[PDB]
Amino acid sequence: KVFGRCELAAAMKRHGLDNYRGYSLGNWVCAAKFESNFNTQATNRNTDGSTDYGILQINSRWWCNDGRTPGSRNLCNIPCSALLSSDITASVNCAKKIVSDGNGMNAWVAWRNRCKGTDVQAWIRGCRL
Ligand SMILES: [Cl-]
Ligand SMILES: [Cl-]
Ligand code: NA
Repeated sequence: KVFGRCELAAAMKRHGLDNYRGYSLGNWVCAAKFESNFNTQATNRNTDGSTDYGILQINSRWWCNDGRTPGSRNLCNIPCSALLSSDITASVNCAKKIVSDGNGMNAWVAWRNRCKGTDVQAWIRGCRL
């Protein structure tokens, strides 16, 4: 499923991401935009053979199991395919674990390079939340 901007914002808010660990909702929407273009089915292969999955491009080296990233951890204890569902619950619950691990949203390269230090509230402007 390809989310609309306000649709996703509303779904992330209902799943508790607004101000989770201090990150306002605009940060999460901005990250999703640049990681996956709001597409829950996005996948991208990394140089090290791991793969990024879903709307927040969660990495199989650490966070989910795709059966083909040897020596990888499965810290969200889910199959990576669960992160491609139109229901964002699994991606959101896993993202909560990622952002709490110490580095905050710097774990998402696109957030660091394209959202951090920008007017991220613009991403939820005009949405009925
Ligand atoms: Cl915001
Ligand atoms: Cl980037
Ligand atoms: Na959903």
